[PDB]
Amino acid sequence: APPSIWSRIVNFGSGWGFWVSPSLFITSTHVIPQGAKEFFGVPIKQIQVHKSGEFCRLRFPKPIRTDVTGMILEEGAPEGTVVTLLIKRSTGELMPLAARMGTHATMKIQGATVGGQMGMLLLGTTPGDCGCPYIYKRGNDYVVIGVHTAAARGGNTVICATQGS
Ligand SMILES: CCOC(=O)CC[C@H](C[C@@H]1CCNC1=O)NC(=O)[C@@H](CC(=O)[C@@H](NC(=O)c1cc(C)on1)C(C)C)Cc1ccc(F)cc1
Repeated sequence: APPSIWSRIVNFGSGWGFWVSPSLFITSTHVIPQGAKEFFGVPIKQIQVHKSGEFCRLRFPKPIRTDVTGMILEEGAPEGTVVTLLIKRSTGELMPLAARMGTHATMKIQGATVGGQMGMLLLGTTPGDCGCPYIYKRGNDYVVIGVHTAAARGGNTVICATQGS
């Protein structure tokens, strides 16, 4: 993926988050810090936080990342679409993993219900990777489809948290 997209991925709590636009920031519910009084200098009360299972969306009252453009955000990718899971590691190493996305579904993961899309990695995902984006290109427009939330032990299945309607 291009550098402009990688720069949108920043460390966030126990995982990562993705600047969809200067004002919109998506991450995993499992990683958002629950005791924080602010994110990126903005008092938490001024941030509009939305939550759809494991998809956590933060709308900021003013542009924060003015250097980025507004990307397309969609609920998953068409079934069979090969996407790239942009994993950043704590070291700073970039570890783009290719995945073929599959069934959209409401899934039960460890008792909890998760809205998202199953994928298959095509050297895998690890505990610190949640919140990293699933990205693919459609023509000339890059598209983010969700954020990493889970991966099935004993197989290549990974779970991409998506946002509902
Ligand atoms: C906040 C502290 O924990 C973390 O590090 C959070 C991020 C890690 C990243 C995983 C960590 C490893 N490889 C990865 O990519 N995620 C999880 O652990 C998730 C659970 C799994 O990955 C499990 N997968 C499934 O249950 C699962 C079921 C199906 C189907 O697919 N995966 C186990 C492999 C750990 C946490 C979770 C629990 C309930 C939910 F509603 C939704 C999510």
